[PDB]
Amino acid sequence: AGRWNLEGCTALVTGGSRGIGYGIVEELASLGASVYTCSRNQKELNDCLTQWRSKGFKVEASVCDLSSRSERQELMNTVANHFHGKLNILVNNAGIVIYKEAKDYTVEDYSLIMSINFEAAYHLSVLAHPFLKASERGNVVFISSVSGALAVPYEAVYGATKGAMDQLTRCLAFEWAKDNIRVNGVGPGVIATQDPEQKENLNKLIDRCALRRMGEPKELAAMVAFLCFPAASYVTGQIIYVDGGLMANCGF
Repeated sequence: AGRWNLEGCTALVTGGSRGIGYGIVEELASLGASVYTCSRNQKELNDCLTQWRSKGFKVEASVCDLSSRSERQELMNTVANHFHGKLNILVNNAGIVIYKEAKDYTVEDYSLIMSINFEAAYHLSVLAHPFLKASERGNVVFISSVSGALAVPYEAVYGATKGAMDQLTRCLAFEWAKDNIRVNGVGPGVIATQDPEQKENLNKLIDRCALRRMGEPKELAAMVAFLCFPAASYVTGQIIYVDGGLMANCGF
């Protein structure tokens, strides 16, 4: 790739059929990357491919259920073949939230959120490893959240999964250094992708931003792409927040 671009870089973005992931797929594609992404919705992915290839983006996508170990293993094989065994980038963007107090979560709830938020990311990171190391210039960008480090309503368990992800990110930056793989995390705040109380809770977050507004999917994606540029060669083991200043606030 060029210093400030991703020309010739193959990337896998998990969960790129909409919102943030969608923004990340367009962002990396528009910088010359051939992106492979997936989701559960058969119909939504094909509408994405419609628009992506319409803007000229070099993409590819299949349906996936990242809650399944076999589905994840199958995915890597499928993508590892699509790129011929060389993967430059891996964006662990997939995740879900179950709005319930920590004391209301059921076993089915916990197991499901843990599976998609952390285990699925961890697992696809290990599977991707041989190909990232074989790419000569590998990069893993975990999509975390401000919720992974600071308390947000009905996100006690969603935060736990992100806190484990952040720590795994730091550790992999060290463990996979010898394979020329840089591992970083990007924690979004409120990104513009109902219930009276959730409306206010969403309002409290925008209100606590310096910019006093939600971000756009391309604003978070700009940071992911960058971390993949050859220019960011010395950046690794970091959790960088794209949040309009939310993380740094207290009394504003």
